[PDB]
Amino acid sequence: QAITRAMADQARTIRIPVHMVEVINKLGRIQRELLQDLGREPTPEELAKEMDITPEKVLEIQQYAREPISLDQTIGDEGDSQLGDFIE
DNA sequence: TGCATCCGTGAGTCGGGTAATAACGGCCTGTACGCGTCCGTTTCCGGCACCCCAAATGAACCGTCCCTGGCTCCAAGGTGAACTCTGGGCGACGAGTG
Repeated sequence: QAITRAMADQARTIRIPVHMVEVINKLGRIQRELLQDLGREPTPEELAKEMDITPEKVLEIQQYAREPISLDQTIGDEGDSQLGDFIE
């Protein structure tokens, strides 16, 4: 319990409440299970049916689950400049 | 007292973005939102106290901008001649014509 709560609290750069972290992980787990079962990636409608929640909420959770990227990571093929040099 | 062992220095210029795992009830509340009722506001129909206001309704009105009277006082129209081309008619004479 302590490890999972701390993971949900401090895992991501943008804090996500545990109530949303739990559903994010559940959606991902059963999505991978459905992909394994079917042989093809489950569709958003199928994922919504499995969640017993609306596809709009499924898509909102999916876009919420995204994580930020480093502004200082090398963007070129070699090491020449960072992503922070390409943002206005 | 060297000696290897890091240890840290430095080494040129104008295609983009890629991912895990067991986690799951159950209860509290905090702020935003929704429901029902109630009341000051303001917004619009109507009336005289009258405030009158006015183009529209009666004059003159008289100077001026229209008529009539007639009187002229002059230049256009009508009247001659003769005359100087303008022209018609006429006579003379010949050399190609018969």
